[PDB]
Amino acid sequence: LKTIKRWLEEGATPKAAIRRYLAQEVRPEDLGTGLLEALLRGDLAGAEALFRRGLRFWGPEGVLEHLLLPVLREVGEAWHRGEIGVAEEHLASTFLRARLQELLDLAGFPPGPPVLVTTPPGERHEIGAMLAAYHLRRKGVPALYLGPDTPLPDLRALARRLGAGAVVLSAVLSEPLRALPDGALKDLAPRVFLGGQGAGPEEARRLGAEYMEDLKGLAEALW
Amino acid sequence: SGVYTIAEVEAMTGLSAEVLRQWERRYGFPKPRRTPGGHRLYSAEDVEALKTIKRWLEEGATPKAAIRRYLAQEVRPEDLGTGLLEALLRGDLAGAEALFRRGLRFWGPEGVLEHLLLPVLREVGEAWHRGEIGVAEEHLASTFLRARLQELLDLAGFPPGPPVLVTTPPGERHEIGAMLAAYHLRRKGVPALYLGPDTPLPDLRALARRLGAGAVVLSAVLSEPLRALPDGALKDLAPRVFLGGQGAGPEEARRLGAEYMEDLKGLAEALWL
Amino acid sequence: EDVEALKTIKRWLEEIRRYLAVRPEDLGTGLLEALLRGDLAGAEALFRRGLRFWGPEGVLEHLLLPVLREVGEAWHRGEIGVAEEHLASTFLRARLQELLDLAGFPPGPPVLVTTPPGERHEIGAMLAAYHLRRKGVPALYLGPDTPLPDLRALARRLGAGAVVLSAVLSEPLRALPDGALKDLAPRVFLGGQGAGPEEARRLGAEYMEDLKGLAEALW
Amino acid sequence: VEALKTIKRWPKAAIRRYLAQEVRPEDLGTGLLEALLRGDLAGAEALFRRGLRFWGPEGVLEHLLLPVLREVGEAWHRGEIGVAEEHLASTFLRARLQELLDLAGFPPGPPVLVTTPPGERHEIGAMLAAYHLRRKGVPALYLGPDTPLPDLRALARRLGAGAVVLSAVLSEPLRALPDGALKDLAPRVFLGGQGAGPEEARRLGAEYMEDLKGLAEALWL
Ligand code: B12
Ligand code: B12
Ligand code: B12
Ligand code: B12
Ligand SMILES: C[C@H]1O[C@@H](n2cnc3c(N)ncnc32)[C@H](O)[C@@H]1O
Ligand SMILES: C[C@H]1O[C@@H](n2cnc3c(N)ncnc32)[C@H](O)[C@@H]1O
Ligand SMILES: C[C@H]1O[C@@H](n2cnc3c(N)ncnc32)[C@H](O)[C@@H]1O
Ligand SMILES: C[C@H]1O[C@@H](n2cnc3c(N)ncnc32)[C@H](O)[C@@H]1O
Repeated sequence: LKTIKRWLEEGATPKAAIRRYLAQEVRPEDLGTGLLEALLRGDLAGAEALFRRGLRFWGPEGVLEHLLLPVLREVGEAWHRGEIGVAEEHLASTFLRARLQELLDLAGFPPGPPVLVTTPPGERHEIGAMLAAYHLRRKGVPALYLGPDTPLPDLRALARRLGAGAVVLSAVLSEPLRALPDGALKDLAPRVFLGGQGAGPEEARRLGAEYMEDLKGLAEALW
Repeated sequence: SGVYTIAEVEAMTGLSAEVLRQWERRYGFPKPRRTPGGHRLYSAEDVEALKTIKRWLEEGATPKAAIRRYLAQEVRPEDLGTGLLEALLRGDLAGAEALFRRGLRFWGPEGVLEHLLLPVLREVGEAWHRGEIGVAEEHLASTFLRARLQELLDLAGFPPGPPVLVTTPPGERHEIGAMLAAYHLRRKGVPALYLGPDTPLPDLRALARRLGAGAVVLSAVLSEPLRALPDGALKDLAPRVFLGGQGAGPEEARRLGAEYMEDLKGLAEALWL
Repeated sequence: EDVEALKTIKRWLEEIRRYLAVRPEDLGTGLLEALLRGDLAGAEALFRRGLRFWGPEGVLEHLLLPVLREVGEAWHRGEIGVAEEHLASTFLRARLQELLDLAGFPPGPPVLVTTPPGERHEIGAMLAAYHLRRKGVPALYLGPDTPLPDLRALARRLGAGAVVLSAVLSEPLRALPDGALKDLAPRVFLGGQGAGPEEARRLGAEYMEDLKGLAEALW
Repeated sequence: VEALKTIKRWPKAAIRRYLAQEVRPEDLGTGLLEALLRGDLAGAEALFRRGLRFWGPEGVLEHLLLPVLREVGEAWHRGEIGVAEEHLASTFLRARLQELLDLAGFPPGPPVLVTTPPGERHEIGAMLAAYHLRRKGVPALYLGPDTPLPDLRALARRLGAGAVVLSAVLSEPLRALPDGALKDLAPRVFLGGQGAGPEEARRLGAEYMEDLKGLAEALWL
């Protein structure tokens, strides 16, 4: 309303002033909060609209790192502090996953020997794996995202049968990795990659997988 | 079923006899039958085909390409289910999507669910249980089909007004039945807010209060998570509480204090009125 | 169709929010009608709606292409002016550029995509680039109207494995000397409404009928 | 110290992340161009995003997009780079501007048709104008370049467009137009760009606008 008065003082007409203020889009720095606030009140439309802005503004990889991830992290912290309930997190996570799934389907899927992407048994956090899949696809790697929580014998069978060149695992929790016997990941695929918040160099060496710090290097390692 | 002479076809289609003769020789179409009278006769489906082909030519297609297109054999609707299953099982996302696209085009949104998405999901479960396929295979199929359902979900409207929370009982990780419920409700103009699976009842009641949710819908694929709940556990989740799914039943729903719904079609009528 | 709307609401009543919350067969028309009245908002929504139903490639074949042809025909018939077509083309081109940017761009020796000199229809080239991108080929779309000496230089310097040309008009191809496309790149691909096998053989490029075969061709 | 204070504000992984966060703004221009010229779309995209995050939407245009374009022009003119190279850079940079354009709002109400005079194929300045208008709440309809004046005049009539804006990068297409050719395109007709000038605009019966900042104000009031 202060801005509107400012525009009126500049010689603008009230009709023009009101229309301009309403037609005003949300500042990029505010996209994170806006997207979070939109989800918490069940405004899926506004949320989808806001994510789309960030996509155009930051780009595909950019909006994940600058919007999708920060919102999820804040959702996690708010829950741990007890500031939001589980249903709220569910709402945001399910949504943000749908967006990531769209981006994934829009990326190319090259032919040739696939790279199986998933999370270790007991890991139900799947978005980190989708990030891995998406970055690989964006770089021309036929990343086949299976979904999360795949038994090692079943994972090994698929990689053999499809002749997969590699397997990539995302560990958000460290407990499922620690619950695995030594060398559990060794013969999953010709190359085995382990990364994620719950992963580290020492634990990967124990399980017989190659540790990857960031997603950028994951692509270079494969190509 | 020959009914027209090449002279007659030239008059109807506007294509010269030389051209029609040439395309037959060069591309194998059209093929008029030869009568005992010796005349070579084109069918009514040859004329309409050539009218269509000619339109494609005017749009810039080459005769070879147009004819190849008209003739091109697509996958039969009855084989779409099998084809989609086989496509997923070899890690052919491209083929799998093309097949789902075709089925969606052929059956429509609700149609493709009953004729393709649901049958394939059911079959994947049976295949795993018989040891025919592994968990990784099933994971792949479910993730794919969930993405398709999410598209349809997003393609349906999201009406304003007090939402209807859709989720699964605590301990239930099968979410497609819930997405499916949300989808049917959106198609009928009801703002179904799908939360994802496995939601604690207190948190569920809290959100329903805060958003002023008019109703809550639960999908129970397994019966064990329902059995783990005390009598009347679902009573005060929302002003109205709905329970459905293979793991749900009228008796069990009555015990938990929820309204039981057999089919998704009837779920809409309960909410819409 | 505001009157027909009130009729539909009454039918449900005999048994408003439902009515406010589009059939796929009508997406083509709706998208065109929106553009023709300058409703970019409505247009963008309908394309995205079309996108989610047909998929990336599908919405191009079932929505982008039919609309453009109708725009082209309407222009010829005198139904619409050049200004209308301009609006529609710019919009649809923007959508394809989005899809193009949204698909991956793999590393390794690029494939240069453009049109022959004098060819200013660029969307077909974007279509070719896009299909290659979707199948994991590093398609570098340059834009239209690239002089052959310049195109050849870029391909040499970047070590491009191939060059792809889209010809919508056949005249700019005819204006080229025999074998003009021979030494552009290790492989040279020619396709489009204005291209044909004979003209391609003459210019020394490999003729490609459909975009599907173009991806297969590079492997 | 101010750098070190910022670095502290931003354990093993953190040091690599915090330190590699800084990048000289002045070097963004060259880096973006070099990225394009070797066909590195990934790097080019990354560099543009970095600059877009640093300077903002309006900022990245003046400090990155426009300077690069001009340099591409200079590089070609000196024989340094080929036409194919320039083509590549422009298409990329157009995509970015097109993104920024659609990112800005499209307000309701009578549109403003934006294009170039017939024979003008440089279109970025025209997009730029559409961008600047939209950001100030004016419903700028960008048509694309090279629009016949009668057709332009017809569309403006049908949509009840309040104004027409023309971007002239070359002066020849303006010189090729008859007196008063731009007079009745729309209730208001605006001509600007490196190929435009006050006297020439005056001849064609259009209002001359020096810069894009003032173009919005003319319409906003
Ligand atoms: C959504 C969510 C859930 C959802 C999952 C939804 C789904 N289907 O994915 C549900 C509700 C199922 C859930 C459950 C639980 N979760 Co939870 N959840 C989250 C939340 C909010 C976001 C999850 C997410 O995907 N975020 C995005 C993640 C993946 O990003 P990121 O790890 O930073 O990833 C980066 C890098 O690691 C890289 N990366 C990822 N994968 C890979 C792979 C490779 C190869 C490479 C190179 C890099 C790489 O990509 C990113 C680049 O920046 C997080 C909060 C948080 N801090 O992340 C909590 C969080 C992870 N969850 C947590 C907890 C406690 C749980 C539960 C135990 C809760 C409970 N008591 O039931 C269960 C565990 C179930 C299980 N076994 O998985 C804690 C973990 C605490 C800990 N000790 O580590 C968190 C941190 C919340 C908190 N603040 O306390 N959760
Ligand atoms: C995919 C899948 C999974 C995925 C889930 C993916 C996901 N995120 O949703 C994963 C891998 C996680 C999984 C795990 C498990 N699953 Co499972 N899974 C399936 C599968 C193949 C389909 C799941 C699905 O959503 N299908 C769609 C279903 C719901 O369709 P439908 O039955 O025809 O349902 C209709 C109606 O019920 C209606 N409906 C559903 N919800 C609602 C709600 C309302 C209100 C209304 C009105 C109607 C309605 O919708 C349909 C309309 O026609 C099913 C097989 C099957 N037939 O369902 C097995 C199945 C359900 N799972 C099974 C099992 C055994 C398990 C596991 C215990 C396996 C294990 N040992 O680890 C775990 C349990 C996890 C848990 N805690 O919940 C068994 C169930 C055994 C039983 N009869 O008790 C099945 C039947 C497989 C089998 N044949 O053995 N599973
Ligand atoms: C938009 C448009 C323009 C815009 C272009 C904007 C832009 N930046 O692209 C502008 C305004 C520049 C324009 C100008 C002209 N155009 Co015009 N234009 C059109 C329009 C409406 C659509 C063009 C389009 O994008 N089509 C979509 C493309 C993708 O279709 P397609 O080429 O058939 O592509 C398919 C296949 O060929 C394949 N393909 C394409 N490239 C490749 C490459 C490979 C390797 C492979 C395998 C396959 C492949 O991809 C598609 C798959 O379905 C068409 C109408 C129409 N019917 O196409 C007229 C049309 C093409 N134009 C036409 C004309 C006459 C002109 C002008 C001469 C008008 C004039 N007098 O100035 C000028 C010529 C400019 C020049 N010198 O090149 C005529 C051409 C007729 C002819 N051949 O003589 C058409 C058909 C209009 C009409 N008469 O109805 N045009
Ligand atoms: C990219 C490009 C092209 C591309 C255009 C792609 C496209 N789709 O738009 C193509 C390949 C088509 C091209 C062709 C040609 N071009 Co050229 N091109 C350029 C380049 C590198 C950038 C053009 C651009 O978009 N600039 C960005 C604009 C925004 O910058 P600006 O003009 O300074 O604009 C500012 C102000 O004027 C204001 N402004 C602009 N519009 C408006 C409107 C209003 C109302 C207002 C208030 C303000 C305003 O906005 C900006 C604010 O800073 C320039 C280099 C340069 N120095 O500009 C050469 C340049 C413009 N081109 C040039 C030439 C020679 C040509 C060709 C003749 C080459 C040829 N032989 O074919 C043709 C002409 C085609 C035609 N009929 O128009 C010369 C012009 C020389 C001259 N004689 O004046 C330049 C200057 C290059 C050079 N240094 O030699 N070109
Ligand atoms: C990591 C995420 O796990 C979710 N979370 C915590 N407890 C439960 C539960 N009982 N059921 C389901 N999800 C739960 C929270 O929403 C948190 O954000
Ligand atoms: C019902 C579905 O449960 C999946 N399933 C079976 N065992 C496991 C497991 N250990 N972890 C995750 N999913 C499993 C199978 O893929 C089956 O299809
Ligand atoms: C192929 C498209 O080219 C456009 N078109 C036709 N004539 C001209 C011209 N003189 N200048 C610019 N564009 C033109 C029309 O809008 C047609 O649909
Ligand atoms: C102003 C811009 O025009 C481009 N340019 C110069 N000559 C041609 C041509 N024959 N065809 C296409 N573009 C050309 C150059 O790439 C220059 O940068």
